[PDB]
Amino acid sequence: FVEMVDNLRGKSGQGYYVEMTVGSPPQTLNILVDTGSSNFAVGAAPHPFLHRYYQRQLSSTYRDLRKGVYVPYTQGKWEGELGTDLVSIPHGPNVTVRANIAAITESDKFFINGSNWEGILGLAYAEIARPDDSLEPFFDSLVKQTHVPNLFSLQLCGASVGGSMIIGGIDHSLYTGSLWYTPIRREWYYEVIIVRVEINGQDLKMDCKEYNYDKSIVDSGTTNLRLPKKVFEAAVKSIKAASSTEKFPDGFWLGEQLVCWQAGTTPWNIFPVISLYLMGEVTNQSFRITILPQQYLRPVEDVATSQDDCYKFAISQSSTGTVMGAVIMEGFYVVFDRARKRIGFAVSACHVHDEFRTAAVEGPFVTLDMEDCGYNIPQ
Ligand SMILES: C[C@@]1(c2cccc(NC(=O)c3ccc(Br)cn3)c2)COCC(N)=N1
Repeated sequence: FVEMVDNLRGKSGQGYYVEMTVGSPPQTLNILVDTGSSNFAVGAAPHPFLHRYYQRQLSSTYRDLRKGVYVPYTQGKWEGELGTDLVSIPHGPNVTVRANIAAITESDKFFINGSNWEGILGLAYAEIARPDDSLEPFFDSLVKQTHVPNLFSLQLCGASVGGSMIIGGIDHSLYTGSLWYTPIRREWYYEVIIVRVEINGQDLKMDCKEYNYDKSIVDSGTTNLRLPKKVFEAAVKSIKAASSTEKFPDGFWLGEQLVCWQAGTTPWNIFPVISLYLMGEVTNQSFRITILPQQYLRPVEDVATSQDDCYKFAISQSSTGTVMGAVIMEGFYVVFDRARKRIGFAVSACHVHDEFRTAAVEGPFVTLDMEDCGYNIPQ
């Protein structure tokens, strides 16, 4: 695994990517690591924001599947053609596999200027693959063709950013303390269950099904912690109360505006810690992961504003359920244990902390109320 350490790069707020090769002879591309989708999709035609792209005419091993694919997102969309080809991860496991590839021929608001990635590696399950669940995702092909163990782990390290994707195992050098596991509720997204939320120690006191309306997922391809409307409004109220010694524009709380302080003077202590309690592997047991403001107040690098440190509020409202994005994942080592249908969390070797508070993963906690917190009926 040591050879896989530090194999992720990126720019803050732009996405963590890993180097891959496609085709024969191999064409190198940087690929966004995305646990919230299930297609391997790469730019395959020129684009102003792309420095390079997949040139299929140069790959003898490309096979056309003679099928188009159209993928709209809330923001942005792309269109392309399906095929298969040989794929490798130079700083991953030492194998080459044949995998499905969506060649992106047209796109809108998909590629990001200066992000330095040219495609996306969807690491979730076939159920949410496009055009449908018959298109085998990359990691499924990897496991079937190489018998590398059916799990991977992600260590995303915040501020240029970096990290590690360990394919096929767990690297103990990347975390401290204990690994705590929460069950994968359903294999489509990496869906999990949140059973309690506290902000600076104070329970939001909602029916726990609200936390998972209509699902909660772990998503390396989303920046923010995204929360259902009801939970979001409660969270903002609590954070506002905690930080009330300073008043910020409403635009800040909507993520429409930055807040800035003179470089080095950010008042971290007036912002509360957020604790997310995740369902444990035993009935009505849970553990919590705790989030510092250094995680949910994201610095926006800009030379023009650099007399100051300026931040975006990286918690936002969702109508599609909770998303535990990078602001949650950064500073933790997150194990996607597909074989045992569970997600593990531990404190990352590259964790967030000032001299007063430290991000944590800890437990066990017990709850009397026997209610299932899943928004849908369990199976
Ligand atoms: C396919 C989809 C998608 C499409 C295009 C770009 C992205 N991600 C990013 O640009 C990005 C930026 C910063 C950080 Br930290 C993580 N990711 C994600 C749709 O949105 C949800 C999802 N998980 N994947």
